[PDB]
Amino acid sequence: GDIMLIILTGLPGVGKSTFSKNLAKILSKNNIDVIVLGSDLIRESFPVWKEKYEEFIKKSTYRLIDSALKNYWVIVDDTNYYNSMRRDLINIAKKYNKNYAIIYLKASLDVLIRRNIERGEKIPNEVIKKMYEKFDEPGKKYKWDEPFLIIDTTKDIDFNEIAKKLIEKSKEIPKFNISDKIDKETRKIVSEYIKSKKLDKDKIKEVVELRKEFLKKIKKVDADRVLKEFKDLLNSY
Amino acid sequence: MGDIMLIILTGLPGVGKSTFSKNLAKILSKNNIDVIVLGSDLIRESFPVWKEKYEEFIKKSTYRLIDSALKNYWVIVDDTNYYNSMRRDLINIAKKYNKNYAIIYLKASLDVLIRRNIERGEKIPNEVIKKMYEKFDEPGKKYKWDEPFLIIDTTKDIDFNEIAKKLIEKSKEIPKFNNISDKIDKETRKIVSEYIKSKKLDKDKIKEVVELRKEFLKKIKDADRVLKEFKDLLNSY
Repeated sequence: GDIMLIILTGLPGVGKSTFSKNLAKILSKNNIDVIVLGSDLIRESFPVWKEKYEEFIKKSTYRLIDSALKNYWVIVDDTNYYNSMRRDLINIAKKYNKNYAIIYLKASLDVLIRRNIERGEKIPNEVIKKMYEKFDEPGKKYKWDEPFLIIDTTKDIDFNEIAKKLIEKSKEIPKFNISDKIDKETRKIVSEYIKSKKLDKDKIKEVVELRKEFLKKIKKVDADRVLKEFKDLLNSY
Repeated sequence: MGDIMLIILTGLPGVGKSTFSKNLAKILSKNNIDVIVLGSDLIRESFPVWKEKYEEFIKKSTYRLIDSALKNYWVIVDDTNYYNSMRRDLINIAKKYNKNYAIIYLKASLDVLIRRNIERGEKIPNEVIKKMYEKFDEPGKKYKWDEPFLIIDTTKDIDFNEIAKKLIEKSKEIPKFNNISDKIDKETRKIVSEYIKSKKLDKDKIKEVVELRKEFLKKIKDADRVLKEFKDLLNSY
């Protein structure tokens, strides 16, 4: 065949966008029509963040991918923290019978951190640390979730060999959560609050731990009201 | 508490549409309006290279984004919108969901456009900006539906409280409502611009190519056939 979906996954700061641009270039250098899409395209088109935009950001991103994927290779440049997000993207490929490859980028928690620091700490370092401790690496649960490539971003990377490999893969016949949303959105709300209320490092820790305690209770439901309650808690606190 | 409005920008490259979009988005979201800025560049620049063949995909996708967004948010459309056919299409999306719209024409003198272009690296040859300035028809020239809500001289200061105020008044009121020639006029310019650049053409060579273009549009008055032949023409020339 000749159209393929490339799904990136890995923590913020790990180098997913830089990778996407290098990959896209080498692919295009080989006459491959490819587009890089990720949720930030849509999310950052708003002047502000608000929890309620997320639904339309999610859906718009999938709409773009779905639609792009009939004509072009697509590199998805998102965190894709949860295996259910990776499932969603895979089902897009399934729908049109396109091949896919999950490419897992990784780095030491120390590298991610300084990257964040270099980025202006728009995401709080403590959130990233929290994110890292809690990241289940892809395919530790589902066959279909297994990375085609694991790539160490603090080691040299061979985009030719990657291209060459993806292109062979493309010509093969493809073979084929509410709690995720509360986890994802409460993290985001926390981040927003922290930078908006320009919290100090002691309030930062307290708030991250507030979330922790609060999630413990919620496991032991309706996503939407759970998130509203969470904002109230943050306020009350 | 209020209603939804389509905001259509128009005006030559370098006029400031993009910086205006953010200031406007910023001030409307301070009045608690939900607003998103959408431009064709969001999709176009998601490709690693430009190809004329992507343009139908870029256009459609931008329309689908705008269309979906107008069901929940104000939209500011950040594009050139050089052709009144284009502003019509945008308007039909507002017509589709019965929303108000407001066309906002940003203007400036040639010399300023040229400086802004030079100031951004001349990613578009000055000669194309110049030709675009001579040939631009400013809106409302022919239809009532096409007249600017605001004309904005980006060379003087902008009172954004004043603009938001009238747009909010406008949103509350009750609403009242050849493509192939433009597509050919459009793509041959984009092509002409890609050639100068990629082949580092010199000054007089650039002048030649421009006159070449208008001589070609003379004669030809099927879009993809004509675009391929224009392409053959450039190369042989």
